[PDB]
Amino acid sequence: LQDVLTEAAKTTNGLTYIVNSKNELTQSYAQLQGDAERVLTGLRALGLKAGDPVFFQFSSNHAMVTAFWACVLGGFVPTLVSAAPTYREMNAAVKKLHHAWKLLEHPLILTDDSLIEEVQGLAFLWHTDQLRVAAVEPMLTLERDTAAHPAAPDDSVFFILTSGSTGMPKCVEHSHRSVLANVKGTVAANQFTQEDVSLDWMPLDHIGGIVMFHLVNVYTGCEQIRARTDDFIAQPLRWLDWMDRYRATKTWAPNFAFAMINDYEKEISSGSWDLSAMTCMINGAEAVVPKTIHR
Repeated sequence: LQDVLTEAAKTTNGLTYIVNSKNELTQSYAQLQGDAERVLTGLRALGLKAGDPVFFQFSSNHAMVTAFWACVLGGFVPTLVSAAPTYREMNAAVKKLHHAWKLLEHPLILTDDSLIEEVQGLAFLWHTDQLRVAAVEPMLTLERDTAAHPAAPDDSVFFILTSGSTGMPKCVEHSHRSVLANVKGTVAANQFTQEDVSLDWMPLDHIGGIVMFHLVNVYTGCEQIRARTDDFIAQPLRWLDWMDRYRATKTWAPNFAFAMINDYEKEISSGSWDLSAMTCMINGAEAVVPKTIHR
């Protein structure tokens, strides 16, 4: 993966983070490798060694992206799981979290400034004192670190769990080659290029968040656009506002997102957008319904 970041930084395309209808945030691939090495100074400080599992709980697309690569450099193994709606009380979610937190040898948890106050509550709820959390945001004010640990092609790259599991959650090991094995075949079947603009709001803890989309954008040097999943579900006609403000060519969303759009038939037929930009719209097969598509 270290080779894909250094190669991506060699273009002036990068990452674009959406805050509202009129706000934006730019992170060039070069800004990323540089910002990633500032976090790596903080990560090594807390006492991380190569190959150590790491636990991710994020809401800000920016901080999570920087942390994912900051761990690729240092040679760490991050764990990709969705954030809990609430940590105040035990529930179905916080239960799966205790299982994972204990299954992965009680690792460190990596959060933003927003969730740290809420996540630290797990110390009292889980009655364990061997839990600790870290804020990514204040680590971008540190020193860099070019000393990147040597990678292997079959070393484990990240952990991703079956959040959509009725039973106890299961953990998945992925290797640098097993991941890149797909991102290369994918770019082939679909014919992707540095030109495409990739709009994505699905969370990163899902397989489509990293492998199928993010990593394919850094591997081919696309311009990237990331928006919060909350902002979309709160009003799905923001999906059109984004594909027009960025003239995007590539986006994806499971079928449940398509149906959500049709319900705004009143708005669609009164106030037009421009969507010729689009050329590649992918969706989850687990819920295929031609009924709503042709509509």
